[PDB]
Amino acid sequence: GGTEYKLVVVGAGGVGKSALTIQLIQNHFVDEYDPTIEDSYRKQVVIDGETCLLDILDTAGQEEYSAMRDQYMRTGEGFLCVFAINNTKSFEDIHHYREQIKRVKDSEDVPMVLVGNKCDLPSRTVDTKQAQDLARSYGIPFIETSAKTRQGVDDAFYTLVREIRKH
Ligand SMILES: Nc1nc2c(ncn2[C@@H]2O[C@H](COP(=O)(O)OP(=O)(O)NP(=O)(O)O)[C@@H](O)[C@H]2O)c(=O)[nH]1
Ligand code: NA
Repeated sequence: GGTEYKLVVVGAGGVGKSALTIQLIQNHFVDEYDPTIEDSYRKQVVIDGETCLLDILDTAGQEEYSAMRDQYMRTGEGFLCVFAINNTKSFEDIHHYREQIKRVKDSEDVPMVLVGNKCDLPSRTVDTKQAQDLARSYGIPFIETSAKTRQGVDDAFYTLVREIRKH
């Protein structure tokens, strides 16, 4: 079959995991999203001239520690770790998501991208420099996004695929 990349989107409640997923897949911004038991979506894209299938797995609605969250992390080949640039707590939580991924994968070297979403909103509390320093510590890219204005959305997911392809 065509090459498929299972990309898992993680982050604190309300950061925009689902809006990012739906913007990528459907090309629409949602004002609200109700997670279900399984929220995954597939779409063909071309990245660096190579066609592939993205299967996006959204962890929205999963509890912080649960069998289904672990199953999603076991299945994922790459991870978007999302915070919101107007919510400091969601940025402080990033280390937690990275630790959970490293635990489930039993590895320090897992394809990941740090995503700072909601860059369109006025009340920024996290600087790009802060996010870049965290990303540098983890050895991963940082991408700023807005699911609303569409800034950076493709870049975040496509960068994650590039990270998977480098391993
Ligand atoms: N202005 C703005 N609002 C956004 C952005 N991304 C998401 N939102 C809004 O933020 C709220 C939460 O988004 P949602 O995608 O449900 O976040 P989530 O991380 O999946 N939440 P949960 O894990 O609680 O289900 C929604 O009202 C959505 O419209 C963005 O980039 N900009
Ligand atoms: Na899109």
